[PDB]
Amino acid sequence: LESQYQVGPLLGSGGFGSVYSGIRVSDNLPVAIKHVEKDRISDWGELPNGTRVPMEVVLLKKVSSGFSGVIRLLDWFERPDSFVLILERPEPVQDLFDFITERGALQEELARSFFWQVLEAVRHCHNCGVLHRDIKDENILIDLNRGELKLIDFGSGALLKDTVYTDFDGTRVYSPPEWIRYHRYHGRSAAVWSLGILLYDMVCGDIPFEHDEEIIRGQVFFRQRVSSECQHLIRWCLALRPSDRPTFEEIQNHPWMQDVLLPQETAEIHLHS
Ligand SMILES: Cc1cncc(-c2cc3c(cn2)cnn3-c2cccc([C@H]3CNCCC3(F)F)n2)n1
Repeated sequence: LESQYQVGPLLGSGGFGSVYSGIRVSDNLPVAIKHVEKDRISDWGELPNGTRVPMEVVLLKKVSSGFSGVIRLLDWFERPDSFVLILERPEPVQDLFDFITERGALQEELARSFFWQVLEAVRHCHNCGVLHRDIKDENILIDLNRGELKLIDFGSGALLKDTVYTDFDGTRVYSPPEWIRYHRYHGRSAAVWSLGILLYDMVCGDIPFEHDEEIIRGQVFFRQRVSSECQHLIRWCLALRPSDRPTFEEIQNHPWMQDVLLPQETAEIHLHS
């Protein structure tokens, strides 16, 4: 590992572990190098050859093919007390949290492009049998040259199933009222809730709910000027009853979602500066 990759600066660390910038030696390919302590892994999976491995590795492999809406796993290594994941790294890049912090509330044309791409990426995960469980601005990277968005951090994820989940380790302020109240949720409708939070954050520059009681009440106040169509879509995603939330098809067919820009157009108009 140490002879295959040159490690650069720490990009970030937290509950997910530590993530470093790196370069693949043979290639000069930019990579990210993620370390997770074994004692901090609660979800374990099995490789097709029967090897004990973090579920995150299983989810990443299921998701890591041609589609570039998800940051792909390139390699992985086991150490005595940790696992090391080698992930693709776009350059230049900025996560959506930082982007919104710097720019404030996004213009709706830009939010539409970004949200659409996140939907396509989440649909890809679900099609591969993977539930992300921590969709949020911090877990989305923007390839600033290509205008392409990429999902990161499958450390909180799960195999997608059609029955109830009773565990959750994603971000609480993005979690749905059914989780808060009953400690149970279904995968897709919980994902749509978090998408509603994400969309609100894009067009308002902050999340709509801070405390559990706000989530449970589910009343959405807009603190910035937001179009009626966008407001409608957000309020639909944030329906209290999960079965009242839109399907992915319904979100993408929503009037607010029509005429999305291509990623390169998005970059040329909004990112190149
Ligand atoms: C938080 C987290 C957890 N698990 C994996 C990754 C992760 C980050 C990545 C890449 C792959 N995985 C590739 N690039 N990259 C990256 C590059 C620049 C900045 C960031 C930020 C992502 N949000 C958290 C802070 C950060 F790491 F600087 N990530 N991040």
